[PDB]
Amino acid sequence: GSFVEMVDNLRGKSGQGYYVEMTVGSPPQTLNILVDTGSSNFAVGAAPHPFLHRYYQRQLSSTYRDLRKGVYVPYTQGKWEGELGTDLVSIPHGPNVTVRANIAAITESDKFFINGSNWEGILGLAYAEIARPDDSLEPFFDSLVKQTHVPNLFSLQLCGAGFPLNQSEVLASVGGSMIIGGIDHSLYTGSLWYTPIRREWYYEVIIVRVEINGQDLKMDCKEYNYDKSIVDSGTTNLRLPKKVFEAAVKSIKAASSTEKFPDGFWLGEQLVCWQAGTTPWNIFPVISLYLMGEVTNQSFRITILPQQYLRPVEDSQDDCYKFAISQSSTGTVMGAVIMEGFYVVFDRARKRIGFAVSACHVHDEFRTAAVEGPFVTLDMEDCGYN
Ligand SMILES: CN1C(=N)N[C@@]2(c3cc(-c4cccc(C#N)c4)cs3)CN(C(=O)c3ccccc3)C[C@H]2C1=O
Repeated sequence: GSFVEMVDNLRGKSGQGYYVEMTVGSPPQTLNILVDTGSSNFAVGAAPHPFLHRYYQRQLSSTYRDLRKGVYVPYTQGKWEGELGTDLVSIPHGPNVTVRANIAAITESDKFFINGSNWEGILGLAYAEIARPDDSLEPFFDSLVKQTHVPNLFSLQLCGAGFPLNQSEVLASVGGSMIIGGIDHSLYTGSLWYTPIRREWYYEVIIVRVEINGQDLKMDCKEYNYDKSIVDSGTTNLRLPKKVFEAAVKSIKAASSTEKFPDGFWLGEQLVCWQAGTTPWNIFPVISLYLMGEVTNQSFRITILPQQYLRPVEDSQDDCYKFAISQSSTGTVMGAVIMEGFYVVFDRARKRIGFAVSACHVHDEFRTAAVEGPFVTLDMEDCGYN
């Protein structure tokens, strides 16, 4: 229904991620926490760092419990190393509950913390399977559901501004909403359409068809989910497997052919600028992703605009952007590019993910983002990779 206490509780932008305010310890220590559906650890800065304005101080918390166990989390972009423990955790603009959760106290990190970001930790919302060191470390959401009456579901509305936000603006602006234990009807328009969670590790989904301006990409559907397709709030871009990316970029260049862009723009490296208010949105195509439906032989589609896939950046009074669709060697990643177009319901209780047109998506007077169905699709289980 309505969860007014949790509506507008996020801040940030796609390129830097979105964070929620949380408290750790007794007396409560306030920290800004990155919302990450692509990882399963709750981990906070717990030692001084040049990019941290604050950090978790275990010796000042009376409820802190040392697990006497190390935790190492190397990833593609960087790494962090810490010490496992437990403490009492709350979400001020969240449910009115206090939970004892696992905390990875970060003591050493490489390329993890970001200069100028207003976050000090990460909230891994995915399943116990991918948690580090192993699945025995109960993720935050599992502890919250086990210890309280909070329904096993969360929903995210990530709000892209559609223009650059400076440091004071990104601090004063509402970046979106994280609704813990419910679906807020004010954050979306139209219907919610659900896709099954294929397996509970990452939030894995199955893409069954891809269109660029209604034109079928015409690849074997396994290619779209090779080696997996996941919904990840901790990824800025829409990331596509190498073969899909090459086919998508060729189609997008063909649809936008009235204007020639250098190779560096398509690589996500170079920005493209237009005179204030003159971005030619109409020359760029819409992108539709068809997802497996809940009903046998049934699919639905989510459609995004270049206002989602052209990430706004500051250069001048020019309107500048980076191409936010990139190659992946780890399958499809429906990051902030997708997320910003839609209100996304992570229905863990019914092993499904919901999509509806976001009330905060950026569009123009001619086109809007869309969630439509049903469509008749066959051999959909065959689209999943093994
Ligand atoms: C994409 N992606 C992600 N979803 N989560 C991680 C990080 C995201 C960011 C980060 C920082 C600022 C902004 C944004 C944004 N947008 C993201 C830093 S680290 C954490 N991680 C695991 O812990 C893990 C480890 C092993 C296995 C699975 C997950 C995998 C990392 C990753 O590569």
